[PDB]
Amino acid sequence: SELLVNTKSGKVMGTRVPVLSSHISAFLGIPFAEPPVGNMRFRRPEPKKPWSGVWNASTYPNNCQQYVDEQFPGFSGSEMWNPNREMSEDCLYLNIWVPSPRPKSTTVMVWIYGGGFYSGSSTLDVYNGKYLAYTEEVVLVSLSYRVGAFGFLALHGSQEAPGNVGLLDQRMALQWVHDNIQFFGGDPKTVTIFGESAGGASVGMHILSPGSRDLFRRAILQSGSPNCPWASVSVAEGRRRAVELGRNLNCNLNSDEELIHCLREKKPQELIDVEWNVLPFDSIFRFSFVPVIDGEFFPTSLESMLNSGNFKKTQILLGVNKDEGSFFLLYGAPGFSKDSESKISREDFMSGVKLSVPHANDLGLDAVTLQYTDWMDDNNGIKNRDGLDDIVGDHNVICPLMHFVNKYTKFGNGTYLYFFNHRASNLVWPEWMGVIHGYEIEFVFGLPLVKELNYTAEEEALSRRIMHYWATFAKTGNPNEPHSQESKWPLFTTKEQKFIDLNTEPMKVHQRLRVQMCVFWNQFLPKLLNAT
Amino acid sequence: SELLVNTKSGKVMGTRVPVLSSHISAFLGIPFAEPPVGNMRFRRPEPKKPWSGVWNASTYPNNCQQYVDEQFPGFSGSEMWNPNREMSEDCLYLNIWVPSPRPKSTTVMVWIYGGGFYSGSSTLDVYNGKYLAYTEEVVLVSLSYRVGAFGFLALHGSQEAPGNVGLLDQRMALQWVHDNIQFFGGDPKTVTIFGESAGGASVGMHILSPGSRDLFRRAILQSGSPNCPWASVSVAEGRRRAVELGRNLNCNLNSDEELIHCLREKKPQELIDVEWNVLPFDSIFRFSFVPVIDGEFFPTSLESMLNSGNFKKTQILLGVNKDEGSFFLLYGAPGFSKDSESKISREDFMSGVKLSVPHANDLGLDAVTLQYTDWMDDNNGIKNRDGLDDIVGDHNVICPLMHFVNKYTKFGNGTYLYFFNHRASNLVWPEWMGVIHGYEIEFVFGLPLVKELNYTAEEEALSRRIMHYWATFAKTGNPNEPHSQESKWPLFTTKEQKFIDLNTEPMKVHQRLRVQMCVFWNQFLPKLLNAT
Ligand SMILES: COc1cc(CNC(=O)CCCCCCNc2c3c(nc4cc(Cl)ccc24)C[C@H]2C=C(C)C[C@@H]3C2)ccc1O
Ligand SMILES: COc1cc(CNC(=O)CCCCCCNc2c3c(nc4cc(Cl)ccc24)C[C@H]2C=C(C)C[C@@H]3C2)ccc1O
Repeated sequence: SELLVNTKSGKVMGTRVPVLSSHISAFLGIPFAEPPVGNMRFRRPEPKKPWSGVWNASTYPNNCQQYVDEQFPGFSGSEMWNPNREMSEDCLYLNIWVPSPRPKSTTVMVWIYGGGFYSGSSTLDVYNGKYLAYTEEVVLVSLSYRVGAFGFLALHGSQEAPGNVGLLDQRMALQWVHDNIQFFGGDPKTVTIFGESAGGASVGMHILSPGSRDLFRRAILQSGSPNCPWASVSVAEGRRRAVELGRNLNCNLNSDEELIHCLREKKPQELIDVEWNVLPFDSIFRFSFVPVIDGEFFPTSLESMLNSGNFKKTQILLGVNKDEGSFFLLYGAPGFSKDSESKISREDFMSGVKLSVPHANDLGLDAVTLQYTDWMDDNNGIKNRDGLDDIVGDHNVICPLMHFVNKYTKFGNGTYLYFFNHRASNLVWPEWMGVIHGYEIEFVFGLPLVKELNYTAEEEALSRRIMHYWATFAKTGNPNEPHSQESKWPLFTTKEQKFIDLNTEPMKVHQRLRVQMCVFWNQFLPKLLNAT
Repeated sequence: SELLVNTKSGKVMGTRVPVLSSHISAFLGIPFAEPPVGNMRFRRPEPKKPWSGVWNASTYPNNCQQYVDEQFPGFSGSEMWNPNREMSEDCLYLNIWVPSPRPKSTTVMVWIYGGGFYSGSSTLDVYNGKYLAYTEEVVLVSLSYRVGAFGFLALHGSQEAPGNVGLLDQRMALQWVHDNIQFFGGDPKTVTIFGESAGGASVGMHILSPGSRDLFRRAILQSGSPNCPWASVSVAEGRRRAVELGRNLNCNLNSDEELIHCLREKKPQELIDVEWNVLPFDSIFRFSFVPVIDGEFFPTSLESMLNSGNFKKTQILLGVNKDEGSFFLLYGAPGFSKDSESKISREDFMSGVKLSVPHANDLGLDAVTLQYTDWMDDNNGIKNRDGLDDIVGDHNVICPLMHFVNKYTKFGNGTYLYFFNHRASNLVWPEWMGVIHGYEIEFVFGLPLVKELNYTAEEEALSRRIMHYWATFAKTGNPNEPHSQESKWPLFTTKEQKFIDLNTEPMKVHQRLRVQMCVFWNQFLPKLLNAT
């Protein structure tokens, strides 16, 4: 009845789940695409053919095939991001949480997981949608999409491995929401897509792509934007990395058809095992198989589309965390450790900036170094560590996003910008990592509202504020409730460039988020590298 | 008797001058060279031929031919720098102040005036040597040398206008001191040369030049150093500017001999009137006729001599003023005024950096701008004004001197570094100009001891401390009197890089004078300009 829904593709049976003191409806693992397996590996997705009978949607689906982190086995701080279900190429499913009783036609939010386009799962604990759907009375969807070579191997000109098929996976789930969410009590005219990291970049890519714009109303971008340096490659570089993946696996490289035929014969773990080997440089915050600027999903270069206003004009809400860089330094740069303060020598600092800006020449590396070194105190291990942290986060997340913010606001219909700088009281990662890449998500999804997770009362109130900002923005295009007496999150404007902090303290309005370093990263350094 | 002195060139009769409550002997206007007139214009100096009878040395000599500032007619702040005697090409004379009674063989200090190599006189009120000679019981000499085209027209390969002849004028006065100062009670084995601005660059150039090294014992450099970007040119640029001087005056330009012959026919003021026209760029802190890197007075490039230790190894004392740049901005940059606070617009700020770094490409101008602009507050007219002030002083005086200081200290026998930042109580220049280029000289020469000049008691104390540091350094190679109870000015070392402030407060020791900006000016910007 409430749990039995007839969709355009067939019937689905959800399940009644507890949430806090109440209950909500959950429809877990609904298929939206044909399994992209066998001869369909690397191909564009195809709509799921209708089924007879009742699809049992009481259970999370498989996760897509991906690299699995084993750096800290058993450590909750890293395991919380690993697949918590069996991995399978049969992984194109979505999950829906619907308030009980079913609303008539309420706001829809569609979550797009991040993970550098090489990892991510819709089924992670931290993406459990019941708290946001319950508390804010929205219909919450989480989609999935192929990652790694399965989603983004790009042999442009081939229609068997064209590239971007993971983005087309996301679009197909959006098309499914457009076509079916009304049967779950959602309004298909009021859909907000939101995501973090590669999911935030993805959200911005759908803003850019003509083939995506009519499938959602407005957008939220968390710690990611479509113009980030790690988020796309040229057709030439995607082709180089695909050929190099074949070479690592002794594939016939004579032609696209032969290379593709060889790669379709490999077991999924065989591709994953060599995935990192195709990167052109020793680097951090760089991923092998990512969206390709192809002329079809993206009509022209991202910058030209941004300059001409060739993108969906709507309202956006977006922001960054204080220490986006620490996670990537922990995993890939010398001198960093989970169990120490990680004071960074001068030698390791220099090694770090080379890894963080792998595409720079020697003059470029000197410019970065000078911009972030205190030459009154250059042997300070704390300042060297924090300076590397700022380099990674500024270059890869904050300044690309601020470039997007400024370009979008010229043509958009409303921008709201945040800076999340709260370090959770129960964080299991050490102090030096600060406010980590990914660790705003738990507040967005209302995990502080769960008593046994041991957040403070102030953190529950912060999560509730953030959920209400997100859902109110999704409903109306404005995170603020009218006639309310709390402080108002102001519009970001071209002239005043205002943003807010998100933390447990009363709201402060600031202007020009990290403007000094982002002039360096968005204007001077690109000019220097283009001139040298 | 006391006033009658027989020198190797002939007898001189000095004069008894009052000084504070006492008297000392002055020998004013002694010739040390043949008049460099007629066919000797642009030529190396020749020793003064011996004369019969008594040279009346009771009167200041003429000043050399030079551009005369008429920007603020009658204003004491600018006219204190103008020739206070008749100008003449017959100007190669020196002045001596001798304690009374005549010492047996005491320390000698020789003053070399600055003025951009285009102006300067030994006879200015602020260079009056009687206060320092009386108070510190030294024999004080001030020399003269040809400036502008008359001293530094350079047509390399010609022996008629070889270049650097003003530096040879200085050398010949030093040779005269070496041969004759014993007859005035001075010890030719304890001669300190000191100078400000171009005089300070000159001092450093005598340290470098083999033909100068044996004519003095140690050296003091004030707000100038031999490697300053304004202090020398290549033989090719020197030749180009000499040929452009001829073109401005309708000279035959077919050979050195005809060009030189044409220029020797001109009245002195005809050369002066077109002097500034030969500069390659619109600029500030750039001067037309300066030393040439010639392979003779300087064996190789100044940077290679500094790197190899090819210079005199002795003790040096040197330093800079807090606002070296303001005088040059007042006279040559848009938005600056003697009679206003000179808040600088963004447009005028950008005009100023182009004038301040005239040799930079657009990439280099962007680099300077970013290094000195607060992009949270870029329309702040005070920050824009002070930033341009810092650019001029850092680029032209402070960071060249710090490069010299660090290179020299690797090989020398003792370095003492100061930062003069006292703004005089009776300054006639506006407050935005701060601590001006040239305005430590009056403290070095003891003017605050003259009650009529209306300095404070603390400024008299400051002048007495500085005169004692300078003379004790001249005497011993160390500004400090060991066994005394005063705060000790420490050696500058390669590792610790210590320096003191000079002002009316108790002594503060600091380290790494303006190290952050000087890394930009001495390492990064030249590498950027060399790549592009
Ligand atoms: C070849 O280069 C390297 C490759 C690797 C392989 N390992 C990795 O890239 C990182 C391990 C896989 C992802 C770890 C779990 N994912 C996390 C994620 C996030 N934040 C994390 C924060 C911390 Cl402190 C720890 C893990 C986070 C936030 C989101 C973004 C990403 C990219 C993955 C995932 C979701 C390690 C070192 C290297 O030098
Ligand atoms: C080619 O560019 C320009 C050229 C000129 C030509 N005029 C000048 O450069 C100024 C002419 C000399 C007038 C000042 C010389 N005296 C000063 C001197 C010093 N400090 C001064 C400080 C102030 Cl506030 C005022 C004068 C000072 C310190 C010493 C150093 C110099 C260069 C000359 C003299 C001694 C004017 C505007 C321009 O844009």
